[PDB]
Order: sequence, then C-alpha cells, then structure tokens
Amino acid sequence: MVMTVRVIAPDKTVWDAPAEEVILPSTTGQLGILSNHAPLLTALETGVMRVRQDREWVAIALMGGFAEVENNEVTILVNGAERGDTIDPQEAQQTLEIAEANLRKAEGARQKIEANLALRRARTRVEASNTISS
Repeated sequence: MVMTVRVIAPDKTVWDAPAEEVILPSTTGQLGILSNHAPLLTALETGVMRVRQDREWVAIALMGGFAEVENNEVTILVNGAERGDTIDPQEAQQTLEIAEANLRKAEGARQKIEANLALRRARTRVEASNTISS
C-alpha cells in the first residue's frame, strides 16, 4: 500500500520509517525509488535525499553508502549518517572547533571528512545501542 525505507550502518542499525516517493541524486544523476518500484540495487555518494511520506517532507543527511529497494523495502547501507532532526547546537560548535584545528596544523580538509563520518557513525551507534533501557 505504501513504501518502506530504512537506514542501516556497518556499525549498527538506524531505523525504518514509511515513505511514498524518494528523490535524490545518484550515479546517473537522477534516482527515483518508489513503493511499487520493482526490486533493484543502486549506489549513492555522500549527500542528502528527500523522502516523501505523503503530506510532509523528510530529508536525511547520509554519507557514502549503498541503496537498494524491493517490494516497498529500501536498504541504505551507509558508513555513517545523521538526521537533520537529531542535530544539536553543541555538535555544530564541536565539529567547527575541531575542524578549524585540523586544518590549522593537522591534515587538510581530508581530516574534517574522516572525522565527519566518524562522529556520524558514533551518534547512530549510541542512539541504536542505548535506544531504550528500562
């Protein structure tokens, strides 16, 4: 009746929310994953995708990974991602501070990238590990 997309990481699982239409840039440039969309595998690079639940929109920021849909079942195997809704103020200031220091003397922009995905996988790992402990 609808689409079902779920994000997953090599360190743990993210979540599995519903959907209706997925539009985002891919290898060929344009990619459209729907619920009725037959079972096919695809690849995606570091970027963000726009999810269409039904009436509202939901965009997620995930690094380099792989995407594959099948029978209303999408699998995003990214090596570290993050949701725009799960963003904190301390984080932005943290990544900005460490970044400035990295480029200062440490490695160049390459350092910020490595640390970017690192924290991404760490955050999801924490929320996935201690999601709910009674």
